[PDB]
Amino acid sequence: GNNVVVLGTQWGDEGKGKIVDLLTERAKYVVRYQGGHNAGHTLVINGEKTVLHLIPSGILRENVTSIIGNGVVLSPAALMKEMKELEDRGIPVRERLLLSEACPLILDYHVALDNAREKARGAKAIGTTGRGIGPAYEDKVARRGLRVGDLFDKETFAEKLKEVMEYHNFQLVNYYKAEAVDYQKVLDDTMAVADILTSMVVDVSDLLDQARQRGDFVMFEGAQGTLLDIDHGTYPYVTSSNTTAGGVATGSGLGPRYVDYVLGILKAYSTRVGAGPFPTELFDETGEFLCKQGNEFGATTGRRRRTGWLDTVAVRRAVQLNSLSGFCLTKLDVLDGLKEVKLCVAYRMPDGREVTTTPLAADDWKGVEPIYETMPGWSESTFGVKDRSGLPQAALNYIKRIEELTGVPIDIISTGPDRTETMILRDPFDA
Amino acid sequence: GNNVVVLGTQWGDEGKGKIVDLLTERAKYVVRYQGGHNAGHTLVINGEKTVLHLIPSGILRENVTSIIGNGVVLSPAALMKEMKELEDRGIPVRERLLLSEACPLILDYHVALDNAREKARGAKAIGTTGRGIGPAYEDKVARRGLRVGDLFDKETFAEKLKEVMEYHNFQLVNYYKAEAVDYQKVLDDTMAVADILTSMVVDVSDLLDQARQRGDFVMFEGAQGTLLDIDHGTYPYVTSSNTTAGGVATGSGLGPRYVDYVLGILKAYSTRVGAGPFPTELFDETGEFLCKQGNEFGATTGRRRRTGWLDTVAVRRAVQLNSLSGFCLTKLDVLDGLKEVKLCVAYRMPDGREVTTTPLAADDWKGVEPIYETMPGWSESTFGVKDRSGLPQAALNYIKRIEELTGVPIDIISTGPDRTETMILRDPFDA
Ligand SMILES: Nc1nc2c(ncn2[C@@H]2O[C@H](COP(=O)(O)OP(=O)(O)O)[C@@H](O)[C@H]2O)c(=O)[nH]1
Ligand SMILES: Nc1nc2c(ncn2[C@@H]2O[C@H](COP(=O)(O)OP(=O)(O)O)[C@@H](O)[C@H]2O)c(=O)[nH]1
Ligand SMILES: O=P(O)(O)OC[C@H]1O[C@@H](n2cnc3c(SP(=O)(O)O)[nH+]cnc32)[C@H](O)[C@@H]1O
Ligand SMILES: O=P(O)(O)OC[C@H]1O[C@@H](n2cnc3c(SP(=O)(O)O)[nH+]cnc32)[C@H](O)[C@@H]1O
Ligand SMILES: O=CN(O)CC(=O)O
Ligand SMILES: O=CN(O)CC(=O)O
Ligand SMILES: [Mg+2]
Ligand SMILES: [Mg+2]
Repeated sequence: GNNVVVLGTQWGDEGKGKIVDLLTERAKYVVRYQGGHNAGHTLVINGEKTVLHLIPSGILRENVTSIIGNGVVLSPAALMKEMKELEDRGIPVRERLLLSEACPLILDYHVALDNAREKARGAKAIGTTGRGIGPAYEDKVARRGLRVGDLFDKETFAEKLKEVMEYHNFQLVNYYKAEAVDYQKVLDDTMAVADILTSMVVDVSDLLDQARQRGDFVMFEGAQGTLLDIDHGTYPYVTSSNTTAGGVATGSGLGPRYVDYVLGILKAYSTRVGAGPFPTELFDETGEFLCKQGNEFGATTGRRRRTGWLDTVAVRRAVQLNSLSGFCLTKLDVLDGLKEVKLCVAYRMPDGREVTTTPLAADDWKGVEPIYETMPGWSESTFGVKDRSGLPQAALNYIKRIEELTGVPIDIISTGPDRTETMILRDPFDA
Repeated sequence: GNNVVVLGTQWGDEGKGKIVDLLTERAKYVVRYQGGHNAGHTLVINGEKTVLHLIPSGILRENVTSIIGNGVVLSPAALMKEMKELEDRGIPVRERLLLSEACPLILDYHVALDNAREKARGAKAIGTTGRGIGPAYEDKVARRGLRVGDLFDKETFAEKLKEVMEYHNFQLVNYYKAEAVDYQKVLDDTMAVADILTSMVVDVSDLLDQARQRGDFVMFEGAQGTLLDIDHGTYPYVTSSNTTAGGVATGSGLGPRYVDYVLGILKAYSTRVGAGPFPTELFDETGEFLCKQGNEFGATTGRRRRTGWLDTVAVRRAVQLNSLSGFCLTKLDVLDGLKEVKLCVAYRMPDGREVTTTPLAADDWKGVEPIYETMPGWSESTFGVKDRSGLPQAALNYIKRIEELTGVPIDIISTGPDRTETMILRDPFDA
């Protein structure tokens, strides 16, 4: 299809960035529809490595236009930081980045609150990235946040600015008894760049509508994973955005009947960063491997990630909320050399019931345990293999199993970090 | 199609309730995906009148199952209130209402904050309905709200309850210097009904998924209108939810590729309740008519509604975000007896530019003016007319004009409040 969507089918870090860059060979626009600079994506091309956080994975192709939709919570500081360090690598970011004047702004106070809150909860911290994404979003729904559009008028703006920090300060000090953020500084830094931001501004909803009257290729790029959806995720250990497929229409402005193909990224094993429910979590040696070998460390916080076995019940969930058309299996290579592999196929509830449908909220996952299925692994290696043919029988056997259990095809197999080290059995666009 | 969606294409009150009830003759489930008991719907059947607010318009047919999705912000008080007064009219609400354990709860403190905030803003009040929808939503995105699922465990719950009111109280008193809500009371009332609420609980995302493997008919029922979308609406004068078509997938759990037909309700003239931008607003006599004749008064607040001419530029917007498959024109009859009608066809900007695309934020609509087009009306009357044939040439002429200007068909024409007083040129289901 024409409107393709890429998103994490799990707890994020399945491999989205990679895929979005490999697929943009043939697309015209790439749209980020939610999240902030909490997303941590890693693209590798001939060894050269790039980790974007707020800027879309399409920034390096000069045929694609990267748009930052209204779903995203834009931090003026982060953009600048990112933009500059890329322009220094020969990438003309400004010649190709556009954004929504409706994006809410993340400013220091958000960070202050985000971090102050985490402390308030102590024994129950969510383990957020500390980027102030939560508060940035709250203010949005509380109808008091500042958007990209309000940087235009600067007199009008400082009044507003003065109004929200006042209230935020009041709580920062009196309530958490933390330090206050100075209005004068926040005001300056923002003002320092208002014009740069304001020049990238575009009417996204409408352009995307244009793109379509033409059948232009548009790739939607997800942030975080499915079990982090604020509504459908393991609340309260989630992100503040609808990371699931509906986030696209709300976050970009494109009508829902225009989503043509939704591809879900699947990591082959499981990771979770931050706190929260995780049934198939590996605390033993096998954990250490998957983590060692799969170089599992946060892409934004450098925090080590929890690893565990692939959970087929959670994934059956994401197929469902997401109306996935197809999967893209990543990191199979990270499994070479194990004696055998295992996958969660059903859940044993705290009262004895064997279920195949996930709970849906932190506390309700509390006592559940995984009923795995055991498979012979492979000592042969698969890293860098570019064709179904080079993959050993135990692998293909593992691959078709997943399809069986989910009923969803495996269109792309990923065997390493470099763009080129992939295997496309079916391209989402011409499907 | 099988999954039909009904939503307001304007600022709400276009007529959704009616239509949802008329259409549910042939559907199995009806899902509410956002909003609260701020929505005010009015269904009339053989004169008998019913105004639902939180409970779906499908409550009166005994072949439909009404589901309250996770998008909705459920007030235990409102449900009870509503449920009881309907059961008294012979409708077995409990035999047919189901809901999501993921719905966040609206409790007195929300109302307190909502109303305290409105006061804080004074000269700039949003004119919300005072139902505490905003705060109920904030807490949700702030990851501290209480959901239907947490009423299950009652020990666990009171801790949590104790935790959020503490903080909310702190601001209520210290900050706004308003009165504090008593934890003991809130706790009791909720506890009074936890079991009733908890018995209606269902796994919505999954059932809807079942409904579909079968091709069951499912009607999605919108709340508020399109220019109230928190992202895409005239911020900050909007509701806190994505009232636009993406609200469906995020609010119910159904995958976006399953939306088959999106029908938009169109009122024939314009109303807005609450404060905010409104270009074609009629302050003159013609305003009084449309308001008098069209019995324009809030369905939830009894507040008089602003009326003005139909705005084709705003509507061209909703076609776009909504990927509307078709329209349902309501209240044409309310136009009988005018010398001539007019419709906004383009916007004249504050700097002289004639545009046909809406601004998108309160302040940015500030100076714009409507470039209307003028049409002969009709002295003949259309109220209660059940067939295209009975509609006079000036009407049909008005009708085809709208289609021209929007490029979207007019599938249902509504000529009055009673269910039966409609004209279906194309049923959304078998389309
Ligand atoms: N070994 C291996 N690493 C991969 C593969 N695909 C991607 N990666 C790399 O693994 C990491 C996935 O983490 P991350 O970039 O945070 O994913 P994101 O959440 O989608 O942005 C990055 O190193 C990728 O370049 C693969 O198939 N094999
Ligand atoms: N005269 C007239 N009134 C109508 C028509 N369709 C609906 N109504 C009535 O007009 C009102 C629309 O307001 P409301 O119920 O708040 O709409 P909602 O926002 O969709 O729930 C209610 O009286 C309806 O029963 C129509 O075609 N003609
Ligand atoms: O509120 P935030 O800062 O988003 O964090 C809340 C939770 O979101 C989780 N979180 C946020 N972003 C991510 C990503 S980024 P990417 O998948 O887009 O590359 N990955 C994993 N956890 C995340 C975080 O670990 C914490 O558990
Ligand atoms: O935060 P709320 O209470 O929703 O109100 C904010 C704005 O939402 C507007 N508002 C909320 N609900 C409605 C409806 S209800 P229905 O269309 O679902 O029947 N109609 C009109 N304005 C509304 C309200 O008038 C105020 O302008
Ligand atoms: O790639 C995303 N990261 O895991 C986020 C983080 O490390 O905080
Ligand atoms: O029908 C909905 N109403 O207009 C809401 C209200 O009156 O507040
Ligand atoms: Mg990542
Ligand atoms: Mg109404």
